[PDB]
Amino acid sequence: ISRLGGPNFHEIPINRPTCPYHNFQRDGMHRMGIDTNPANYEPNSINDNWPRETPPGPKRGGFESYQERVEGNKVRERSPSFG
Amino acid sequence: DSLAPEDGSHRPAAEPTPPGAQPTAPGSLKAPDTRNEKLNSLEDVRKGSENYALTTNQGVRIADDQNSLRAGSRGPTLLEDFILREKITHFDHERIPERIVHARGSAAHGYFQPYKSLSDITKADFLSDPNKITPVFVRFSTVQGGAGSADTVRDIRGFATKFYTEEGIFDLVGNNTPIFFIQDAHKFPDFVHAVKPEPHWAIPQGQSAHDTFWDYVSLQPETLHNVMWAMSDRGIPRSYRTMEGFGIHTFRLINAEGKATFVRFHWKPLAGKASLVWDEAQKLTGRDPDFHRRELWEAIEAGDFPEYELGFQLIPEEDEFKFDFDLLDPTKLIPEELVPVQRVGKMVLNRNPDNFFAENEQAAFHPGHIVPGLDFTNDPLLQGRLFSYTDTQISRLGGPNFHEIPINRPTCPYHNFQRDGMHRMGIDTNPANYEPNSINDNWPRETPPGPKRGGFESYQERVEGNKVRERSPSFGEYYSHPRLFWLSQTPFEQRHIVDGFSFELSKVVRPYIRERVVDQLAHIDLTLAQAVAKNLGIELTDDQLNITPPPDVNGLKKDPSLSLYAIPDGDVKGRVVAILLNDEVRSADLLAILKALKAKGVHAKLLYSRMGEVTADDGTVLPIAATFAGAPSLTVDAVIVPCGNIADIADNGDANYYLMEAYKHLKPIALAGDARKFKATIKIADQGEEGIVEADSADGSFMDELLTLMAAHRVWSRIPKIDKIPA
Amino acid sequence: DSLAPEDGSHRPAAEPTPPGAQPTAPGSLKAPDTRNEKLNSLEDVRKGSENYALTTNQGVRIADDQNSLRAGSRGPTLLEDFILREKITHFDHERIPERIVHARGSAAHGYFQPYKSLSDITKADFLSDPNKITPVFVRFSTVQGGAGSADTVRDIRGFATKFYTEEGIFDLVGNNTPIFFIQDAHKFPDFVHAVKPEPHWAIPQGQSAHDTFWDYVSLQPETLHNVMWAMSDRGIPRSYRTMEGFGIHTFRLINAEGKATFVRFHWKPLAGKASLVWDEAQKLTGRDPDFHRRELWEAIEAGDFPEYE
Amino acid sequence: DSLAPEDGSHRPAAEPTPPGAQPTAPGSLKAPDTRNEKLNSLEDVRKGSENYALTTNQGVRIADDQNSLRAGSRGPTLLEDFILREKITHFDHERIPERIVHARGSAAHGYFQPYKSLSDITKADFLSDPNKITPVFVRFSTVQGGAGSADTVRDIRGFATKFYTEEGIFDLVGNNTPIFFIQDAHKFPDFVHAVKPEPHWAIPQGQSAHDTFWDYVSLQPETLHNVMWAMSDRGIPRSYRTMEGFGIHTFRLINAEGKATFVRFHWKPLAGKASLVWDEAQKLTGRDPDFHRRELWEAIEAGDFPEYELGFQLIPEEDEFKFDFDLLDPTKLIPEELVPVQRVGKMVLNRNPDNFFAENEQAAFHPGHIVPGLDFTNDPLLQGRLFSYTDTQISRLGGPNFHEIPINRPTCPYHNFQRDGMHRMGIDTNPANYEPNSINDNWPRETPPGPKRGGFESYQERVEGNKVRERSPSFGEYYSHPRLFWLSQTPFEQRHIVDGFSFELSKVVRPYIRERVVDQLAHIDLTLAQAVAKNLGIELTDDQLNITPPPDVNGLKKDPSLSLYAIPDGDVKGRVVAILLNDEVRSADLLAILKALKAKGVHAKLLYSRMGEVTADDGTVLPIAATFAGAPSLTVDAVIVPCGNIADIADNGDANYYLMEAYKHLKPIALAGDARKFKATIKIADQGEEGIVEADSADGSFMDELLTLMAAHRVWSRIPKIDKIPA
Ligand code: HDD
Ligand code: HDD
Ligand code: HDD
Repeated sequence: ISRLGGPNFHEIPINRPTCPYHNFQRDGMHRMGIDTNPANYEPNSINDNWPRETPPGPKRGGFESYQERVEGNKVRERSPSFG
Repeated sequence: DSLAPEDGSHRPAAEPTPPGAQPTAPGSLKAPDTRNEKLNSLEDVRKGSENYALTTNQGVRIADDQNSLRAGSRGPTLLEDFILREKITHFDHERIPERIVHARGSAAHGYFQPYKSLSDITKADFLSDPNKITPVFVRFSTVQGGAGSADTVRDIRGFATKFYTEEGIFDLVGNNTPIFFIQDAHKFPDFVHAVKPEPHWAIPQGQSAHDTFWDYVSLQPETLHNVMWAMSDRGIPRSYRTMEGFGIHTFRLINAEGKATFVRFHWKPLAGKASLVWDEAQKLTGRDPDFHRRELWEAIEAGDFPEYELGFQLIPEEDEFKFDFDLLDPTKLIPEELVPVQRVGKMVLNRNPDNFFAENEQAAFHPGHIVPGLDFTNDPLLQGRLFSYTDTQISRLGGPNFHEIPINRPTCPYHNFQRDGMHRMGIDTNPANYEPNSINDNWPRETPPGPKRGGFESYQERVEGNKVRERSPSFGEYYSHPRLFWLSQTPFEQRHIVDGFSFELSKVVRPYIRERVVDQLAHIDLTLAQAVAKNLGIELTDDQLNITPPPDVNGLKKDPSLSLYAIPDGDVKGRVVAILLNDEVRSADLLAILKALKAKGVHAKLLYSRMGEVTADDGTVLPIAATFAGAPSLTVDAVIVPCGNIADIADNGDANYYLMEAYKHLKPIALAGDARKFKATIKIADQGEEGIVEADSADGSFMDELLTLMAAHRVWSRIPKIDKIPA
Repeated sequence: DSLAPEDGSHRPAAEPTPPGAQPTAPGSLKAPDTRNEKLNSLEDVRKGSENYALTTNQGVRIADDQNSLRAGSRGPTLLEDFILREKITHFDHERIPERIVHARGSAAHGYFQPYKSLSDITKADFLSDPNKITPVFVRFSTVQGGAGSADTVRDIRGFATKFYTEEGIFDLVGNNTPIFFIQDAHKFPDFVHAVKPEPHWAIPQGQSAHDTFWDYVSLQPETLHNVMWAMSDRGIPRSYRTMEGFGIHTFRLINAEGKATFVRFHWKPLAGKASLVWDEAQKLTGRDPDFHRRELWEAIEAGDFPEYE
Repeated sequence: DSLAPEDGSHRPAAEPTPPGAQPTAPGSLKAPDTRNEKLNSLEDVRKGSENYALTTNQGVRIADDQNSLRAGSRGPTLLEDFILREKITHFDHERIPERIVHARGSAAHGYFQPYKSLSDITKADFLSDPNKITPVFVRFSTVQGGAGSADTVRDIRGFATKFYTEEGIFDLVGNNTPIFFIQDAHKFPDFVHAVKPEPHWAIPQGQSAHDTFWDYVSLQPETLHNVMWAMSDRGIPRSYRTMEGFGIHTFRLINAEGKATFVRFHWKPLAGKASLVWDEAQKLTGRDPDFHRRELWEAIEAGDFPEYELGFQLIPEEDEFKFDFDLLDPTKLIPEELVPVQRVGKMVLNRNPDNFFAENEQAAFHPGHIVPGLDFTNDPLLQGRLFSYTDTQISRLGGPNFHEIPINRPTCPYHNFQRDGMHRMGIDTNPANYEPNSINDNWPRETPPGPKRGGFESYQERVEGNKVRERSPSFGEYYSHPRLFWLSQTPFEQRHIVDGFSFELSKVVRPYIRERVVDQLAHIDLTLAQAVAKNLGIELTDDQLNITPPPDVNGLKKDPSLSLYAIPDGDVKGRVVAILLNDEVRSADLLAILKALKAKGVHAKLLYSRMGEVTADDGTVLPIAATFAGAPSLTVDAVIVPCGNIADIADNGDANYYLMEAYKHLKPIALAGDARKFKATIKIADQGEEGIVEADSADGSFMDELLTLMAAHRVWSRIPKIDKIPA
């Protein structure tokens, strides 16, 4: 945000994905992308909810975190195993 | 030079004066002896001006601040004019990004003091002794509009308090309604984009009355509870002094033993609760877009300090699952019938800023700014807010040194190993910029958590579960709070809610969105749903008429503390009355009028058809504050018309309209002697009407009645009668 | 999903429709067949939406855009939720500084064409041939108020036109009155500070009706001419379509022979001159603070294209 | 924890100490009693550390600064860890844009005082009385390299002085050569882009030895004069203390009567003029890239304050056109044989900063920052500079309030109607933010020009001409100044110039560029062009051999003030000597050596093949500063080898190489007793040679002879002898 002047650093040519990127994020300094979506929020009916979420799956699926089991108290503590 | 008037009338007296008696001024010039530790610590950056030479920022005296340097007096401007370039450069870069939300706000300095030590439930230093005075800086705001938008819009209001404690800044960043629209912070950009001006054309400003807002609401039923509050008169406060404040989220209090107590924060207005009515609010956005900001500033300048009582709803840790709603769900309120608000202390706002931009615009509040003795909870909205308020000031306030901006500086010590960053003010002399270090003997050093002056240690809450992007099933209930709120309102408050929904949905262009919202209202209450539907020309279906109402909340069918007006709590001090003058006022009426108002701390504004002065029957010269059109009834709480030469104003359309507008907006109207001829313009029966004070003269009896009406705020019984007034 | 209604009433017709008949829409969706060289050159950065998956800015598809990642469904939000942090980060930095002056403005795309070659008096390429059309982008504005201030205030109005000529950008940055308040640019910050919201309390918004403005005017008689215009009904135009526009300054036209001609620039409203009355203007700031922005947008959507000579 | 050593050896004594004796430290801790008005004014922002608790920036004490908050000690880090996020956030935004040019620089605080009042020729307050002390902040720099680039590169050096006067900041922003490369500011970006790292691959750093620079020079002959200076030993100063400083442009002095006098600013090093030799300079960028920064800091810590004499070349307005060159052409110097430098005052640099970033990196100097009594001229390079230095700190220092960053603040009063802007610190209480105003009685007010404390008014220079983008024809002469410089250098200086050009042109990949530069040199001097051509395997054509040399400069065929060394100005104080120890040093030699050096303020560094200690012949324990490889001969001015057990280091390759390197770089070498066995390493005849001090012991005249050699800086007569020597 300071180094590349804002949240649109993914629009700096070298950083751009070569795959599709569509979402409801708008504005910010030096915005290049001109969004034509009538909607800038979801859920929306005015654009029939596009762009839409995609269920996780074997290929071309949405990102879903591995459901790792978390068990412990809220601590600022180094694990003894790292000692 | 000597441009000031020789009589000295350009400078306001540095003593408390009523609204409009003097020109307003910077806080330190208006009330130089109002002090607190924070205000005193700002003295190193305050700059004067009287008797100083005009200079560049580099300290060079300027000889001619009227012209650019040019070759010949009609020649080209020269690049070597550094004085001109410095001045234009500074001007060219005056603006900073406004806040993403809550861009429109008004702020004041004050102080807080507890009523008793709360050491049994929290080790927070600022709550440890009734004699501990903590300086505060409070900013009230709207949410949707820009910094230049209007104050009396229909919206949620922000109520942010920065406490400068001896153990750190604690920011209590709340709103004027006890819940928020959404449950998880991940949807904030979605909700906010939906309510803000639509992206193609950036319309509308300061209004939720547009398709995208209601589109979102209709598809996200969790929003309905706060939507109900926004649609009620809670969305249009009379003033920041007459609204409630809530932290919304359940937080934790941590005591010296380490016991955690769940708490919800409340601010109770000691001036009582009061709101405008929609037509008055909307029209007031055009007549005075700065009405709340002005009201706040002038109340403080008059000594009508905004006073609030901090209140805590306290819930034992073992009571976590004893309600039929989840305590961590920010779309759910904790009814005061179930958990009473414990009165904890009082905050008084007693001084305006000196420079709005430097102190208000640049102030940075963040709910994550807590101190030992307080802690967070897992509320998924609060959790995500923690990331945002630090992040947003990197662009808004230009960097990570925003705590060095004067208004944001802690008044207690701050020392760490952080260095550099844009506009670094602090010059660190520590030999070390890392820890652990031996070269400065490890200073500054960590401090173990402890009863007082200890370091921050999080409450060791047990966390068990899988990494999931999942809403708790406990948050999946959307209609019982909205119903509870609805049933707790008076009949006229209910009417105003129906009118709020009806007006807003009429401005939604796609008819299907209106229908989908009406369907949601049918899940809350059939009467509400039917009333709104009828105003939209919509017919409830068979199925919609049979939707079973949601269950009561832990047996409650209502809670009067949710209504603005159900339980009397009016306060007339700081209110204002418009007095409509004529060219030969019956001085006896004004004397009685003004004496009685002054005994209750009610201000008056003398109005006429022109500026200047009029002379009363006995020769008293009366100075006019404004014209009828100039200071419309929208700006006052009541209207009094004294006797005298009524024929002077009887045919003044503006005078007649003043009374009709006030009448329509349920304001107390008092008519003395021949001023009773104005009864025909507002069609009042010969035998009178409750809400209209009328007498042969303005004696003490007439004034007590009017002041009684003012304490009740508005004449709600007049509602059925305004329908037939063309105003 | 099945969110849009089955009758398709959520989408505004892509054809000229009168004010209020359809929901307004982004220009390229509302009027897809309108084009100019500039509008065509913006096509490389226009982004659609229909039928695309919701992604992060790095192109990663999102599965659940309704929740943060937490340890348990009632647990703490995790720092590894990069999807949440990107989304909130972008949101957190959406605002840029508003313009120092003229922050409140409404704009539209269009085109310009000269009636005849003006090569005898200027070598400016965009005026060299009646057949040469120059795309434009025009922004109308007030002066004093913020970007969120009201449209029908009493104020001067800005009329800025960006000409995308074949020999460079030509910006004609004028106002709706033929003169300015002050004579020398060095006093611009003085004048603007006087008219803007006073520094202690930041009141009033979008209005010159306060002490510092009149103080400045009373001490600087050069301001009276433009103040006369502001106090007239010129200060409250009915619409950006019914006001005049002026470059104010005398500039020069240089022909191919090197001859200079002094020139003052004018815009004549082909819809004629028309203003509101003060009570209406002021009430309208409350009833519809976006009235001029809305009126301009809707006129274009209806085919009532704003035309200026 | 309490990590410092119990003997307190972690902390440097707060007293003057020689280089290497103690850990260096922040200025206010090393020399707390060294004060000035500016240093005292910085006390409001200086922050200590000792005995303070470690906190967040909001003042909250931290209990555990070793760990993030997680769910379980092996669990995921939680978003609610605001302590971690504040800390990483500040870290993440530490850097600010470096300066576009002169990004690499070292600074110090000091004071200036005039020798006599200059009231007859200037009304500048800081020059009005010999007892008026003006605080200064000086930054020396290279030009091309980034902030992390090396110090001893071949480049021009910047010499910027901020004078905190009573009538405003005056920044004298100069270089170490009396001319610049280009004439008009419009070409600054071209010249700078040509010298900086090439755009495709960003190579090379800190060097003009690349194609684009020499391409530009070859096409723009106006650059040749400063190129001659950069190719000479001027381009590789021994230290910022031993180089000259120049304002370059002709400015104006204005007196109280309104008379304008043309002035060129000079800084004379009171330590004398001294430079390295190229091989040494280049290798030193590798062995110690911070050599100049370090040397400056340690000189000040040792009490060897860098001292400079400000001098003025003054030229009456009537003599503007009396020279062969234009006074406003920045590529032309004013020969001191024509116009002597009149001594004006002394500047002493006596305290290092506390925090480099806060004081050095954020300091902003600009030549447009002048005060009443000074004025500009039409020099077209200066004219455009006035635009750049204010503009550039809008990004570098984040906005228009860069004058509020502590180091930049005037110490005199500054008041005006400028408001807001990012990071605004000053809280203005003026009711008015515009002038003329009546509401504050027009304060702050303009001030008429006058003899003292008056407003700034530009000198009324006559301007006459058409609006043109045209170089004055008087500027179209490019070879006489270069030739005058060349002819003023000693024979070894000329050789070094020839070597500089030859080395740099050998790094130009495109041969035609080398040829084109050679052709330009042939327009300056045939000897110079031939010697460079010979080193590049280029033959001059018959035409080139017949190019007529440029005319003398106003009759001068040389000016010895242009040479570093033609006129001896040696000063040994602050220089340093390497002493190569052995494991049984003759203590008597060491006592004589160290005391002689200390009596002249010359420092010593005791070197050995390992660290720790060695024991002398009498049991004296000798602390080792560094190893032979650890502190190479590049970092010292001379080398002394005492007697003792020479067989210990006789076959040490590093010890032998130490002497070979120092020998090659023309430094004085002194060998006592058996240390004379090292003569065979550097091939010294039995009889001895000028530049090598040798005797049976370090007694008698041994030290005086070595100090005489150090006073002459380098042994130039050894050049022919180092030609061979594999080192
Ligand atoms: C995750 C993002 C997020 C969410 C879920 C909320 N907010 Fe927030 N709000 C912000 C992100 C934010 C912000 C982007 O960080 C802002 C605007 C700029 C700033 O300084 O803070 C802010 C400003 C802001 C202000 C103005 C402070 C001032 O006057 O400067 C108040 C009173 C609140 N918010 C109150 C609320 C309430 C009580 C919330 C729900 C319970 C809420 N916010 C949810
Ligand atoms: C010396 C400074 C100065 C002066 C004397 C004026 N302005 Fe200006 N104006 C500004 C400095 C400025 C500005 C600071 O540079 C602005 C605001 C932000 C922007 O980009 O430009 C600008 C904006 C601005 C705009 C809005 C452009 C847009 O829509 O983005 C218009 C229409 C004008 N100006 C019109 C004028 C006219 C007709 C002027 C008098 C003849 C005038 N201004 C004097
Ligand atoms: C028009 C552009 C321009 C030109 C023609 C000059 N430079 Fe400059 N220089 C700048 C534009 C600049 C600059 C971009 O504005 C800089 C870099 C960052 C800064 O603050 O100032 C600066 C830095 C800068 C510094 C560093 C100050 C520091 O330590 O912060 C010195 C010593 C000089 N320059 C000296 C000179 C001299 C003696 C020049 C020729 C006579 C010259 N410059 C030409």
